[PDB]
Amino acid sequence: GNWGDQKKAHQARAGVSQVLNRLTFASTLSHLRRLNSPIGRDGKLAKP
DNA sequence: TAACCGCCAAGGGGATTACTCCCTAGTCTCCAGGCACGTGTCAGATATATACATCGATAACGGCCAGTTGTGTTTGGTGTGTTTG
Repeated sequence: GNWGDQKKAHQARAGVSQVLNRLTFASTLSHLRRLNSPIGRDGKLAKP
């Protein structure tokens, strides 16, 4: 899932590729059609 | 008493003869034997060749070591300013 080179993996993004959650058809669909913002996790701001 | 000598006798058979048969020494030819080669075969010796074995060298294979987003504070120095000596 590290969208970058192996040597500098930590410098690249994380979670870009995830394991498809095959727990129930609805979950599969939701997963295949999901988004994710690059903003840092748990940011103090609340506009985004 | 019979070996020997003497007179007597018949005729056997040894030597010779004319003549005849066919024998055998001899010749050219050509077989049987025998000792020499000729081709062939088996056995052996010398030689070339393939194969397995010991030993030596390279070097493939094993394995090690080497380098290859944000908030809230502090401190510490520079420039300006005022007063002092």
